[PDB]
Amino acid sequence: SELVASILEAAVQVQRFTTARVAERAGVSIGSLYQYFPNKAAILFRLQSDEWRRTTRLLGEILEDTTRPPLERLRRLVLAFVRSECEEAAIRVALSDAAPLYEAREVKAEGARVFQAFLREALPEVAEAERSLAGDLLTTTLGAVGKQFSEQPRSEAEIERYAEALADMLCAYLAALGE
Amino acid sequence: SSELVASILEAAVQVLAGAQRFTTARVAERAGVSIGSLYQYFPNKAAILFRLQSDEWRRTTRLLGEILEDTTRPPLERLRRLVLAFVRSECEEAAIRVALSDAAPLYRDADEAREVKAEGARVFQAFLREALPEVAEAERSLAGDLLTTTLGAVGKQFSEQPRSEAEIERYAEALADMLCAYLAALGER
Repeated sequence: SELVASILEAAVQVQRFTTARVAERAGVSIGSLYQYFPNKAAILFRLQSDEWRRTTRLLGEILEDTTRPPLERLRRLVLAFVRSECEEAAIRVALSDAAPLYEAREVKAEGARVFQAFLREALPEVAEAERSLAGDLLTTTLGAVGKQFSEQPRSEAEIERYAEALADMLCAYLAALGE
Repeated sequence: SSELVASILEAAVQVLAGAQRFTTARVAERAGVSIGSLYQYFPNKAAILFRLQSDEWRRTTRLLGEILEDTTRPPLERLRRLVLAFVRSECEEAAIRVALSDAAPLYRDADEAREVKAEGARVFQAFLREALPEVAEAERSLAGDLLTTTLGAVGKQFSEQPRSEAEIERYAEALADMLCAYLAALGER
């Protein structure tokens, strides 16, 4: 647990991702790492899974906060989502080497549902059929455009700018719906 | 020659619209031709799909330019029409691409599409110069990227399911509403 946590931290910290390397950083024997993760894929599947859980929590927290108006909340969500895709991409790439023949839609699906409730709050005048369609388009666009953006490595500044443009598009659509 | 080729190609599109049911025998029939006669022009089902694919790519490249260059119509109207045409073509070309993965699983399904996208970003960049003359080049260029990415990635995901003309129309109108709202907001500063 403390040992696993440190392993996982050394892993989340450590393309040339290896077991020997994560154990060397963790200050443990590879024997000892091997008790918890028999291989590099095993570590990556845990990183992947902890990430989806962290992001589901975070994205839900952004949309429920009420020190900010809905358009502000949506902008913050977009930034957090794009940053998160760029991280999911690095693990996907490593997983591609480690488990070549190797869910994300069950996570996508729950994200969507939470977003529709936010819409309900942000668009009280908008008929349910329109609000549904809009929530589908918003969540599909965020997911599809975020994922494509992350198919190559990005700088922090690239991420911030792209997220700002993407939010401008999504927020403009949200505002036009509410006017 | 060219008349018989066109009826087979039209027949093949009819047959497809499914993809697990795509065979030459089934297209020869629709077309009212012998399977022997189809064979001269297309020696297997993959060759028919490859032809439908490249025809659809040229058409779409033709339509992108023609729609967005049409200065009869104001810019956002052109964009709405482009969105509807692009979505339509994605929902027709979902079936070609699925049939191909069954027919020719090794086939390089990403490379030639990127060249198609490239001619797309170029045309979008020119359109925004006209739609948004007062927007700095760096913003417009980012907006043009985002528009191109969005249309393609969203149209594509939407096409993963079979859609009615009404669905397509309803979804394309919302997608265009989003894009049009974004450009309008950019022009207001």
